[PDB]
Amino acid sequence: GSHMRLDKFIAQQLGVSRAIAGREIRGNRVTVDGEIVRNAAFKLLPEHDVAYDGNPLAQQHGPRYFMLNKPQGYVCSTDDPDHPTVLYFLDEPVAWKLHAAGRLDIDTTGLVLMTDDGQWSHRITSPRHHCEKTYLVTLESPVADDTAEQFAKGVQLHNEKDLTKPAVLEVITPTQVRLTISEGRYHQVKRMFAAVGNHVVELHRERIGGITLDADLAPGEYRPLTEEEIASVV
Ligand SMILES: O=c1ccn([C@@H]2O[C@H](COP(=O)(O)O)[C@@H](O)[C@H]2O)c(=O)[nH]1
Repeated sequence: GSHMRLDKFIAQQLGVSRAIAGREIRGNRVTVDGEIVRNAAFKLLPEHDVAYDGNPLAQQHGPRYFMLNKPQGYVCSTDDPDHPTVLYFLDEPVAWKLHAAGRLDIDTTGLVLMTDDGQWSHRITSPRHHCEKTYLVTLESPVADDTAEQFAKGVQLHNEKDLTKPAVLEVITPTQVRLTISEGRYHQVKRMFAAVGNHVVELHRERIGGITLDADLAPGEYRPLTEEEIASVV
């Protein structure tokens, strides 16, 4: 249903104040659907076609953010053509414009922030940026008692130069543990338990920075992000 005041739009598009945008409007210099609009409060709907001094001001759709609970057997990109993308779950216009701010492997489930906001996304995904992801990891063999520390100090991924930046591991059950990592390498958790001689059976992402997965968002389900959620991300 997204829409906005015509002035607020001319404002954003021109890099001027809404107060001045309003002015330019009464100056008979703003057009909608090929007609002169002198009202600053005009309700600008997507199907409209705005123009400034004859020049068409491309309607840059507002940005969207969504919380998804990724189910198994689906991927977060089209890089692979053997599995359907998680887009099969987003009933939204031009959904294809959305990208996962942090992809989840085909059989990993949990919080996946679908967004078409490049700036926002990058700040969450940059390899240089400290962002905390917290997973619920199910293990083949009871977590080794000395694993805990090993993760805090750090482990060396098989054939990797550096060490995994300190991670805190909590023990829910002998074989189920919650893991928090501020990094984001490729298949990092799986390989981490690899180094310490264990195997990841299941893997669920609960948190990304300041956004946590709702307790009642069934896998496959999603929902727009809350104003606070956007601003708080990390
Ligand atoms: O510590 C981590 C973080 C992520 N992943 C998994 O690795 C993936 C990233 O690779 P890709 O989804 O871009 O192919 C995440 O999707 C998730 O399933 C892990 O095994 N360990």
